[PDB]
Amino acid sequence: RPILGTIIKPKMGLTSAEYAEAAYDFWVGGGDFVKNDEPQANQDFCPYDKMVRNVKAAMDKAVKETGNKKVHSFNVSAADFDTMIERCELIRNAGFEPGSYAFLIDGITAGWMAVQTLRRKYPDVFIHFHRAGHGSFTRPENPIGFSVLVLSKFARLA
Amino acid sequence: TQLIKTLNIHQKGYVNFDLPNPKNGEYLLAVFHLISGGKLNILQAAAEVAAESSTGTNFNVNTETPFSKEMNAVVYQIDLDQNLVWIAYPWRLFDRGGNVQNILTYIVGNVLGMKEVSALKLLDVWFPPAMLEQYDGPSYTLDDMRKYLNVYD
Amino acid sequence: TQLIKTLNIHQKGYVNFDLPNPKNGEYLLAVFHLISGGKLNILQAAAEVAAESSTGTNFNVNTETPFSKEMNAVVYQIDLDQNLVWIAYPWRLFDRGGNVQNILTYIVGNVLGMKEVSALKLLDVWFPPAMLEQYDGPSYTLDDMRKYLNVYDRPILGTIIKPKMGLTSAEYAEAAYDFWVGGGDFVKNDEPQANQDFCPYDKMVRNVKAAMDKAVKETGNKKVHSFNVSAADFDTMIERCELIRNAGFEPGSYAFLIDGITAGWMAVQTLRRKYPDVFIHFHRAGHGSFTRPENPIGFSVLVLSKFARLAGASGIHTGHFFEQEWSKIFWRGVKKCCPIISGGLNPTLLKPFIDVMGNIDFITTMGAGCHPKGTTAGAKALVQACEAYQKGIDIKEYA
Amino acid sequence: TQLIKTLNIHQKGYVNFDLPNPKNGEYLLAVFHLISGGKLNILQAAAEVAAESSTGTNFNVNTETPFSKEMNAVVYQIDLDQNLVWIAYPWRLFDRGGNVQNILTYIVGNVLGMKEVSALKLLDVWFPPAMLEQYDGPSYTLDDMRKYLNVYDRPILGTIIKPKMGLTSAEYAEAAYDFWVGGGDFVKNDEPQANQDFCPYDKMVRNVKAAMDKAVKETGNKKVHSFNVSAADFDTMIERCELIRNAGFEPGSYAFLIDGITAGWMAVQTLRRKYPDVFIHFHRAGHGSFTRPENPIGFSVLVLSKFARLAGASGIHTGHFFEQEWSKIFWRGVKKCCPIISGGLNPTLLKPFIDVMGNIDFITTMGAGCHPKGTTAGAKALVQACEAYQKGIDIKEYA
Ligand SMILES: [Mg+2]
Ligand SMILES: [Mg+2]
Ligand SMILES: [Mg+2]
Repeated sequence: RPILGTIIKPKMGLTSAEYAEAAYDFWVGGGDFVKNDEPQANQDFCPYDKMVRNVKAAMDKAVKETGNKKVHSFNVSAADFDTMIERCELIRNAGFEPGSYAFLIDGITAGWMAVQTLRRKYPDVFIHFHRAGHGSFTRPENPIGFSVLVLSKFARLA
Repeated sequence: TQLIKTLNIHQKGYVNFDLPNPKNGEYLLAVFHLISGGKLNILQAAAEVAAESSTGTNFNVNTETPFSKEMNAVVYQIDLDQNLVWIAYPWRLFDRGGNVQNILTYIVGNVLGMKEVSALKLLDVWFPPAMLEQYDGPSYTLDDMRKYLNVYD
Repeated sequence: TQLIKTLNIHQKGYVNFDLPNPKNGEYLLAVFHLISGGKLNILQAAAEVAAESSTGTNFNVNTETPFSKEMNAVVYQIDLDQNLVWIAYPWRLFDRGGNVQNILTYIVGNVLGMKEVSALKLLDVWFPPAMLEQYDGPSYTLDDMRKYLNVYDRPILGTIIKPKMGLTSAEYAEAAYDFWVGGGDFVKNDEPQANQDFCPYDKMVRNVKAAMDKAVKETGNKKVHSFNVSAADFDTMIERCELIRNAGFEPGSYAFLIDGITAGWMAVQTLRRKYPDVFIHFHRAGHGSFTRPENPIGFSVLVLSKFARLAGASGIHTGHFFEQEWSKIFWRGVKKCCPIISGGLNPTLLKPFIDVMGNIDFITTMGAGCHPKGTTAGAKALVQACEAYQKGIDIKEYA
Repeated sequence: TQLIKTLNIHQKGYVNFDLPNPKNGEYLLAVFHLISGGKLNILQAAAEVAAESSTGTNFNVNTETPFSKEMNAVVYQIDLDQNLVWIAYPWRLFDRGGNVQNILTYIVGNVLGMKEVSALKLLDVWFPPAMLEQYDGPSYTLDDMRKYLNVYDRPILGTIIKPKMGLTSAEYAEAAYDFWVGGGDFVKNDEPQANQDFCPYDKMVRNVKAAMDKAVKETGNKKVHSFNVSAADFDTMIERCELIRNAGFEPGSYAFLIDGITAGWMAVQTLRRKYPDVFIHFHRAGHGSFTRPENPIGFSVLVLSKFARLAGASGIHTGHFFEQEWSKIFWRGVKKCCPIISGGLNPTLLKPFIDVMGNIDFITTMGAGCHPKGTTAGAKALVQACEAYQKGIDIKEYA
């Protein structure tokens, strides 16, 4: 079967505990995959470290109530590469079991360099390429750009 | 007025033409050239763009909180003749530590891929000083290069 | 309405009775008992309090910005008959990193010294979940100490050692052993008990360790001692903490006592963050100035307990206006802060007190309750009363 | 006499009107305003206060020792008409290592919460030289700041920035520069001004450094900024301190502000001992509960200032019963704690205030005094008034 995933609604404005509770609600219902919103980061009302800890607790609880393992996709897109590495290491040292966490990256806005840095620094982690911003290149209304197929091929290459 | 009546409640949560002061310092101001992508009016598509670019609550969800409503981007000005939409983004939405790509992800991210708009061009943004505090800005300038080169005029 | 017309424009900037949702999550809510200090009405003094406790713009200044107006604390509800003022504090005002003393500096700081109020008592506060996200809360709870002690179905039985001070390390440890072997689970240092010359701190720690070990051997039950770690500076507090750890007690057998008022909230937060696995015993010696009903200026015991829980205290001594839920939702919430009862609780009064509280989740450090049959006999009587209450048998029948 | 006959033996152990020499050097002397809380006379309540603040032996306990009796605090003088009680505390009771919070825990701790007193105000204390030995006192003084500023013969000119909060780091730094360039020497962070999200602490420090450098260049005179280093815990406070040091300001240009009441006395002592070369600015936000005259329970402003001096504060905000000399003799003595004046001191009122104080050794942070000709113009007028006072010329003549 396809891997069943969800986004948390509202996208933003939820606290770490509220977001973790929604993730647990989806997970305990049988869903396998929960992703951070593509701009979900160290916001002041949902701090990144608190969000990671609360998501870890919610995933643990969902795993116990289900027996099935669960996967959360953390947005590691940051201002700079140091903050991205810090957030990646914080996810690692939470500490989730390997395979339970995926690194989400905004490949367009954060850039292909961040995608390649994630790929080479964390080959054992699922590199979740979020393409927020691709519309300028890929939208059919835009005569200038490149196709979604080109973007997918270069994401695979990266 | 009538365009407001065309909105549903979730869309109404992202439109406030009576915003007291868009330049109060809490909002990144953004003006878009917006044309809706069929069957939607300009205000409905504007509300969809504001939702997708701030908090994405365009449907009834039991996880909605009043604080998440406080984080909503707001359409506060529209220009029907020029197809212009002004949206106020509470810059508390943006990642701390001066993350610019996060702002770009918010305001020119998934909104560009929405079928709700046939055209969506971010024409200008206005940064309040309180938001500008969070970001570095340039530290080396053309004046520094001029001083190194001893080139002026 | 008329009181609004009385205000000047700068005062008007701190009053908004049409605040759409005070519980929208952007505001810490605070209710004050306010009586103005002459020539001002209640709303004028309320606006002055809101200004002094948020941004202090009560005069025309060319440096005022619209964002600073956004950070204004707002009087949104008043009660003329009861002299009550509700003020909404945008919790963006407060220092980041879970700083509790910063909130106290804002809302019960310079406002207490203002001549504009003859009375100013912070009765209650309300924390939105978004703000509660910023603060640690307790990490070690009474449930953790119950798990260590293997004690349930009865309140944790504690004691103070009499005399409070002037005993040697061996004498104090002997009294602690007497209470422990009598069946008591909890012994606390006196709130000023520290490295005194006649009762050196290291000797007291070692002697308490030996007494606890022998009491555990004689009883089989684990025992808990609460050490006062309040010191001159942070280094001495951390040194005394590490000395307790490296004595070395078994984890769970020692609690860190801190004089949260005199030693300060910073020490409480430092203990919470450096030792999350240790019970943080919040002693409130000195709170009387803030909390005593005879003092019109201060804050209530409820406010102090709420802020102690926010700072991360595992338990606070105990001896309204907001429907406060300590989540964190509109990881799920904030852990409990255990009530600690002090003063003259003999087994005769144990059952009515448990009836009064309505639960068993509290520590009860007896004072003058039983301090000629021996302290061990009194502790045994207390344990027997607790077991009688658990069994549902009456005290007289159980006697 | 008759009140002595009213006492029981345990209460008698805390009363000695025949104390030979209260100033013999063994006792901290404390005078309280005491009113008993019903059914007790002044002497029984005084004995209860002395017991609860020294050794807590008001009942028959088999653990009582003669040495703990030697450690009893003693009521040695009473004033029936004025409801005054003098208590001598053997200062061996106090934690070693210069622990000030321990003394406060003893004498203004649990006694404030006692039901035995309806009013209990610590009016004054007296420190013997032998006790004064144990405590640091200030190490950086207003004279050190005068030497750095090359300012003498006039009070140090200070300001608070209005609005208190809600300004950006650049806006706050610009206001500080506006005051500094106008001749003002001293600018202080607001007492809750910290790492707020809209005014980050590091950015505020850097912008203040730039503004101070610009003001020094434009004036030639050195300038001082007081940074609020009150934080959540030890590590954040010392991190902010080190950030100020490594900005890097020239030594003497920065003072550390600490909210001594809310942040606590251990924070003040830690700042004193970790940064003896830095002016320790003691902000007393929250003191109103202890010190307000409307509050019958607490301690006076004089007691707070004396204990701030003992803890090592360079200066404390300001706005009897003992002949207290701050030596250290019956290195010679304890360094001075500078008074810090706050609130509306325009040049018109400057001369009478200097007459009232009797000396020019104080910082005066103006509030609503001058905050449309400009902050720089107001600071220049204040400096001109100071120079007129130094020259002896009248203000009207100098204008
Ligand atoms: Mg999304
Ligand atoms: Mg006690
Ligand atoms: Mg202030």
